[PDB]
Amino acid sequence: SGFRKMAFPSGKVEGCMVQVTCGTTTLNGLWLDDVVYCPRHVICTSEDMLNPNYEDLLIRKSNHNFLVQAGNVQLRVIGHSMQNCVLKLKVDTANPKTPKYKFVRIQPGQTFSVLACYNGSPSGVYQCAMRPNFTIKGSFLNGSCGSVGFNIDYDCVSFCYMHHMELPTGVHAGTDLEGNFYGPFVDRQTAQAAGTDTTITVNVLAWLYAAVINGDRWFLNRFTTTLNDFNLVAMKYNYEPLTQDHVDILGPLSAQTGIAVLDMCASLKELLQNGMNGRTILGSALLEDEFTPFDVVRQCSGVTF
Ligand SMILES: O=C1C[C@@H](C(=O)Nc2ccc(I)cc2)c2ccccc2N1
Repeated sequence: SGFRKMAFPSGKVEGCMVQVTCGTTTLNGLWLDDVVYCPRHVICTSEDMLNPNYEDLLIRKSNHNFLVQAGNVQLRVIGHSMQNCVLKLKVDTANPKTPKYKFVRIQPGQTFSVLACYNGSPSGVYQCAMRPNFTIKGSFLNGSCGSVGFNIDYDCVSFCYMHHMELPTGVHAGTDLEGNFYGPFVDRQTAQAAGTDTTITVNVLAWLYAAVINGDRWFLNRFTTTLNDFNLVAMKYNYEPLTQDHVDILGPLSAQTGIAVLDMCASLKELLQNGMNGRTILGSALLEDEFTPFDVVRQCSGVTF
């Protein structure tokens, strides 16, 4: 039994993090095959970060102005392009540790493991979620730029996130590996406000389902509710509106626990209206929304990659 916030084994991604240096700036890069991906803000000075013209800055930069180092090995850059907000550096050697990879753009509410790095070496790995405002609440210090988020499909590492900037609010924003920012965020040191962050209701229901599987059953009520009426309560407490698609995704969990979705949604309504009265669910005095329904069935059924 037991239920903890798990992250995918970072081994396959460790053999792909390299160090990227342009002038004075040094951040982490992703070396897949013969290409190195890194945030394009590596090409700016400290003054340019206010209003940077990246296309003009890249024009002045040649191949010999970029330094790629995988551990203690300098890779010779042969071509530099700029796909959206990602700098693509064509190196000479194909990474012999490139796994079966795939570039995906995750939807809000999905979770992914982050391998935080500095100067090309991994420091730690944690599991975070894509907030509905297209931000993430992670731990990144200076030099963490270029740290990648990923999911592992048994053998295929699905790269989905690359850290770019910490918003002044303390949250973090990034792009997919194609360069497109997750959200309305541009790469410049300017007052950028995120949207209103809701609570992933479907993920909370999966977390409540995980609690029933792992012992905790105090929140289970004798009541039930309908979909629209529960959404009227979810709107009050800034919770994501629930759809029939979410009910069917929670289908596998509902069958294993013998508790219908609308009956679990009723137990959630009481927790939103009456609080928790100082109790705890799976060691948490607050409702958790960083576990997708697929993350629960991974830990509650047992699969390996
Ligand atoms: O998450 C982080 C990562 C790191 C950072 O990304 N800097 C940054 C770089 C380019 C732009 I354009 C905008 C921002 C950082 C440096 C110093 C203090 C806190 C943080 N927090």
